[PDB]
Amino acid sequence: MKYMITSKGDEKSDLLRLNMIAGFGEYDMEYDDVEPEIVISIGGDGTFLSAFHQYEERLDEIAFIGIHTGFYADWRPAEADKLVKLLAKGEYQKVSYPLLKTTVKYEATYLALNESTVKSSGGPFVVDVVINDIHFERFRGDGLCMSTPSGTTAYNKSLGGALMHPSIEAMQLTEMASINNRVYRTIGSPLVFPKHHVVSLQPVNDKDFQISVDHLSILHRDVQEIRYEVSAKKIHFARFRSFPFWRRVHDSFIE
Amino acid sequence: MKYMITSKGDEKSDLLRLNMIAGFGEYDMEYDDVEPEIVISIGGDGTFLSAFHQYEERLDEIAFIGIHTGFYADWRPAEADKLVKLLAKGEYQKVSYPLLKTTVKYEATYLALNESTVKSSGGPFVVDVVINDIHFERFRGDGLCMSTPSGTTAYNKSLGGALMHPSIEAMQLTEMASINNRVYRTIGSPLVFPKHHVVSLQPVNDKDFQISVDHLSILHRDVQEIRYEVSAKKIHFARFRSFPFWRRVHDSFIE
Amino acid sequence: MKYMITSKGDEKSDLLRLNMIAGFGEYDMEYDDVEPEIVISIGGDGTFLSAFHQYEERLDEIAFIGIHTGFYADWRPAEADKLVKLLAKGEYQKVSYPLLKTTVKYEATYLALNESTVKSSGGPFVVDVVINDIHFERFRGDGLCMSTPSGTTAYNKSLGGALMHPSIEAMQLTEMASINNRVYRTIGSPLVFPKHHVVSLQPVNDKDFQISVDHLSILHRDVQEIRYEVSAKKIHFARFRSFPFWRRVHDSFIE
Amino acid sequence: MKYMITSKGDEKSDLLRLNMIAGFGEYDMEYDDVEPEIVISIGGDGTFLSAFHQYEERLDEIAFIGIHTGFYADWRPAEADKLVKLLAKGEYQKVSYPLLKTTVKYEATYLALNESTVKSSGGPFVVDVVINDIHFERFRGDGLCMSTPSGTTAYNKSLGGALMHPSIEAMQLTEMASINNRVYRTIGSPLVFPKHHVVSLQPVNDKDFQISVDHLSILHRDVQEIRYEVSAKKIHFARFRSFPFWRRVHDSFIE
Ligand SMILES: NC(=O)c1ccc[n+]([C@@H]2O[C@H](COP(=O)([O-])OP(=O)(O)OC[C@H]3O[C@@H](n4cnc5c(N)ncnc54)[C@H](O)[C@@H]3O)[C@@H](O)[C@H]2O)c1
Ligand SMILES: NC(=O)c1ccc[n+]([C@@H]2O[C@H](COP(=O)([O-])OP(=O)(O)OC[C@H]3O[C@@H](n4cnc5c(N)ncnc54)[C@H](O)[C@@H]3O)[C@@H](O)[C@H]2O)c1
Ligand SMILES: NC(=O)c1ccc[n+]([C@@H]2O[C@H](COP(=O)([O-])OP(=O)(O)OC[C@H]3O[C@@H](n4cnc5c(N)ncnc54)[C@H](O)[C@@H]3O)[C@@H](O)[C@H]2O)c1
Ligand SMILES: NC(=O)c1ccc[n+]([C@@H]2O[C@H](COP(=O)([O-])OP(=O)(O)OC[C@H]3O[C@@H](n4cnc5c(N)ncnc54)[C@H](O)[C@@H]3O)[C@@H](O)[C@H]2O)c1
Repeated sequence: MKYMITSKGDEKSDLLRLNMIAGFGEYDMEYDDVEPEIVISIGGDGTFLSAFHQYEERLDEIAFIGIHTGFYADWRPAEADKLVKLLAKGEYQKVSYPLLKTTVKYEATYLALNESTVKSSGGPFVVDVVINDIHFERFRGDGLCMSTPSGTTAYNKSLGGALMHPSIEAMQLTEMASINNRVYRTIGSPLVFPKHHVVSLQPVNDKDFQISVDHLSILHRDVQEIRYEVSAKKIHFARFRSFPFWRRVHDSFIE
Repeated sequence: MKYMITSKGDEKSDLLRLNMIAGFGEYDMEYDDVEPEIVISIGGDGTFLSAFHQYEERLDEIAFIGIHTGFYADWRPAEADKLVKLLAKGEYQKVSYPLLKTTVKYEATYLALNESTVKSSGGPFVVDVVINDIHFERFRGDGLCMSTPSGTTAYNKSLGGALMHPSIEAMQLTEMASINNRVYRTIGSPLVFPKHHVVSLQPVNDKDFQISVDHLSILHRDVQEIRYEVSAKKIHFARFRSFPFWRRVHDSFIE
Repeated sequence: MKYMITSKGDEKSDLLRLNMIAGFGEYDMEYDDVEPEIVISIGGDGTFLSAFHQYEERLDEIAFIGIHTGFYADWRPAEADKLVKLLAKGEYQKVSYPLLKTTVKYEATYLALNESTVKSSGGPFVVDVVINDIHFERFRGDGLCMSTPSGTTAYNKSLGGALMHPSIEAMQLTEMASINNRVYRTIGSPLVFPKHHVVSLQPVNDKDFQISVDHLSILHRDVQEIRYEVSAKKIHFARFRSFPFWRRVHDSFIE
Repeated sequence: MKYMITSKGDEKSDLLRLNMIAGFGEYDMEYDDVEPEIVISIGGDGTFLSAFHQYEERLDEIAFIGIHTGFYADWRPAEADKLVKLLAKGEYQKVSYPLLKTTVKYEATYLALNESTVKSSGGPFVVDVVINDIHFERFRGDGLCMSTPSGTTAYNKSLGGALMHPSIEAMQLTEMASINNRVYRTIGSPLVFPKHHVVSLQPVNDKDFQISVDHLSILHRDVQEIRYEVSAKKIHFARFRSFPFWRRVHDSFIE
C-alpha cells in the first residue's frame, strides 16, 4: 500500500528513513507523499505534529505511525526493521483519538491534535467565556488552553490540567495565570467538555489575539469570537502491539 | 404516584416538608418512604447525599429532587408550591448522572454519588496504583480521592481536580499532598478514567485504611485491594426546567 | 513641603487632584513635580507603579501615598480632604518596602516594585537557573517571575506563589507552566531568596527574551545573563493610620 | 568534648555507630547521652527529628550532625571516619536554623523543626485564622500546616508551599484542600510570616483537633486556641564543608 516517511532532518533520522524506504522496496508498497494511506514520522512529537498537519485533509484515509529518535511514538530506531515487516504484512489494528476544532471569526478553522491556546497581542488578556450560549466567567490572566485528550499530557499538564484517556471524546480548558481577587473571579479549575458542547471566547477590550494550534502560532486581528468544539474528524494510528495510554503515560512521566 | 420527603431536621425544613405533604394530599399521590418513585430532599447536599444512600437499592426506580434551604438542588423554598403542582402533573423529564463503584477486598461494595477517598489509619499512606493490571505508580502522600462527574465540584475541586460534565461516564483520581522527590514519584496530575477502566489500590506496608464514600467514613482493617470503576447504575433526577450543569457551576462558584 | 500629584487621567481623578492642589494651596506646601518629597498617586496600582517609576532616582528622598478611585492605596476619594490636612500637619510615619534589582547583560539595570518576569521572544523558553554560582535547574516552560514581597499579591499570586510580609527582605521566584517529565525537571515550587542571594538566568539556545519590569515589557536581544537580587534601595510610604499588610490582603482578596 | 550517637536501629546504622564510638575512643571525647555538646544521628530525617526532640531542652548547648544511610544529612556512611577525625579536631563552624513555637490553649507548648499541622478529629475542619489580632479568614478544608524554613522542603512542599532559605526567620502557612465557593473563601495561597507575627487558630464548632508537631501526632480536646510564632530558640548544626541549602535542595529534588 501507499506510504510516506517524514523525518526530523538530522543525520540519524534521514538515514533511518532511507533504510526503511529500502526495506519497503523489498515489498511493494509504493512511496507516495501526495496520497499515502500510511504516514511514518521519524523524530519527536514536533515531527509527528508536522506530519499530522501536513495531511490533515486526508485524516480519514491515513493511519499514522511514529518512530522516536517522544509521546506519540510507538517505535525505537532499532525496531524499525520489525515495523517494516509488520506494516508489510498488514498485521495491525487501528486506534482513533479525538481532535479539537478551533473557529476564529472576524471564519478561519483549525484542527489541533494537541491543543489550541489564546493569549493577548500584549496586551492584558480579558475574555468572556460562554458555554453553550451561557455567560460563564470573565477571564483575566495570561491566557487559556483548550486541549484534546492526547494533548492532556502536553501544555495542559503544565497548566495543572487532568490527564484524560483518549477513548473519551472531550476537550479540556485550562487557565494560564488567572487573576482572582474580590473583584475578578474565575473558576480556577480545569473544565472538561463533552462532544457537542461549544465554548466561545469573546473579547472585552482588545480584539487582537495570539492564537496557537499545536506548533503554529499566529496573531489574529479584529476577532469577534473564538469557538471550541470536539471535532467530527479523528486521527488514526496503526498498532501492532499493546501499548496502553496509561503505560505510555507511565513511561513518559514516572520511569 | 408514590413519593417521600426527607428533611434536614431544622424548623424551616420540617415545616416546608409538612406543607408539601399537605399540597400533595390535594392530588394523589401517596406518601411512601418504603418504595417511593420520587424522593424529595429538603436541606443541603448532605441531606441529598443521605437521601441517595437511603434508597441506593432502588436507584433504577426513583427520580430525585432537591430543595435548597446547595449544589444538587434545583429548588428554593418559595418555589415549593410550583414544584408540588408540576410534580403532580408529571411535567418533567429525567436526567441521569454516572456513579462510582468502590470494592474493598480483605468483598464490600459501596456506591458513591460524590467520591470515595482513601487515607491511612495514621499512618504514612503508601499504595501501589494499578490501572487495568498495569503498575502505574507507587503513591506516597496523605491520600487519594476518586470522584464521579457530579462530585468534581466537591472534594475533587479542592484537590486541584477538573470539573467534568456529567454526560461523560468517567471517574477522576486526585492526589492529596503527594510526596515527590528524587526517589519518590507520582504523576502529580489528576487522571480521568473511562467506563470499564479499573483502578486498583494495593497496600505496600500497612493494610489498614480510612475509607470514605460520600459522608460515610470507616476504618478498614486487613485490606488486600481497593478497586474503582464507573458503576453500571445511575442516579436519576426529575427536571422541570433548564438548569444546565455549567450554569449550576457558575451559580455555586462565580456569582 | 514639596509635593506632586499624578492622576489616572479620567474625569474623577483629575478633578480630585485639582481639589487637593487647592487644599494644599491653603497650607504651603509648594507643588513641585521635579524634586518632590511627597508623591500622591490618584488612580489604581498602575498609576501608582507609573508614579514610582517616574521618581525611581529619588526614592530615598520621597514618601509615596496612593488614592484609590487598589492594592497600594491607602485612601478613598471621600477621605482626600483628611489626607490634605494630615499631610499638611506632618502627622505621619514612614514605612519601607524592599525592591528587586534586575540586571541584564549582553549591562542594563531595572528596579521593580512588583516583579520582573522573563519569557522567550516566541520561542520555546529554556534557561539555566544558577543560584550563588551553583547550577540549580534547567527551566523549560513559558517563563519565570521574580517578585518583591509587595508584588507577591500580584502576578506571583496568580502563578501559585506565597504571599510574603514586606518586612521580610526577600524575592520570590515562580514558574510559568514548567515542563516536567522523565527527562525535563524543575523544582515545581516557588523559591524564596534572602538579601545577598543572587539568582542568574543563563540562555541555553535562544538568547532573545521578552523581559518585564512591572508595567514595562521590552524585547532584549543577545542576552548573556539575567541577574536578580534584592535591591539596596527601598520605597517609602507615608502613613497616617494603622493599615496592616494582612488587613490589606484580607480587604483585596477575602472581602 | 561530650557527644552521643542515635541510630535508626537497623544493622547498618548500629554497626556504623559502634565503629564511630570506637573511633572517638581513640580521641577523647567522652560519650554522654545525658548532657552532650554534639548529637550525631545515623538514619534518615525521622531519626534526625527524634534526635532533635530528644534534646530540645538543650538546643543552645548542642550542635547536630546527620549521617544518611536524607534532607538533614550532611554525611554518607563511607565518610564517617573523616567526620570522626574532623569532629575530633574541632574543625567546624556552626549554622543556625529558625524553629516554630506552637501553643495550645484549653497551655501546652511544642517546638517544631519541620512543621506543626492541624486537622479535625473527624470532623469537618473549620477554624478562624487570626493574624496579630485581626480576623483574616474562616478556613474550611482538610487542615492547615505551619512550617519552618527547613520544613519547607517537607510537608509544606507537598501542599504547594514555597521553599524558603533558612537564613530567613519566618514561618509559612499552607492550606490542605481548602473549600472555596460563592459562600466559603480562603486566600488560596501560602502565607509567609516574619518573626513576632502571631497566627492564631480559633475553633468555630468543634473544639477537638488532631495536632502534629513533626512526627508526633496527638488528639487535643476542648481547645480554645492554637497559636503559632517563630521561636526564640534555634537549632545548631556542625559544618565542616560548604553544602549550601540550595545545593541540598537540588540534590534532594532535581538529581
Ligand atoms: N509549558 C508548556 O507545556 C508548553 C509551552 C509551549 C508549547 N508546549 C507544547 O509544545 C507543542 C508543540 O511544540 P513543538 O513540539 O513544535 O516544540 P516544543 O519544544 O515547544 O514542544 C515539544 C515538547 O513537548 C512534548 N510533547 C508534544 N506533544 C506531547 C504530548 N501530547 N504529550 C506529552 N508531551 C508532548 C515533546 O515531546 C517535546 O518534549 C504544543 O503542542 C504544546 O503542547 C508546551
Ligand atoms: N476539602 C474538601 O473539599 C472536603 C473535605 C471533606 C469532605 N468534603 C465533601 O463533603 C461531602 C459530604 O459531606 P457532608 O455534606 O456530609 O458534610 P461536609 O460539611 O463535609 O460537606 C458539605 C459541603 O460540601 C458541599 N457539597 C457536597 N456535594 C457537593 C458537590 N457535588 N459539589 C459542590 N459542593 C458539594 C455542600 O454544599 C457543603 O457546603 C463529601 O461528599 C465531600 O465531597 C469536602
Ligand atoms: N496573570 C497575572 O497576575 C498578570 C499578568 C500580567 C501582569 N500582571 C500584573 O500587572 C502589573 C502591572 O500592570 P498594570 O497595572 O500596568 O496593568 P494590568 O492590568 O496588567 O495590572 C493591573 C491589575 O493588577 C493589580 N495589581 C497591581 N499591583 C498589585 C499588587 N502588588 N497586589 C495585588 N494586585 C496588584 C491592579 O490592582 C490591577 O487590578 C504587574 O506588576 C503584574 O504584577 C499580572
Ligand atoms: N504529604 C506529605 O509531605 C507528608 C505527610 C505526612 C508527614 N510528612 C512529613 O514527615 C515528617 C516526619 O515524619 P517521619 O520522618 O517520622 O516519617 P514520614 O514517612 O511520614 O516522613 C519521612 C519522609 O519525609 C522526608 N523529610 C523529613 N523532613 C524533611 C525535610 N525537611 N525536607 C525534605 N524531606 C523531609 C524524609 O526524608 C522521608 O522521606 C514530618 O515532619 C512531615 O514533614 C509529609
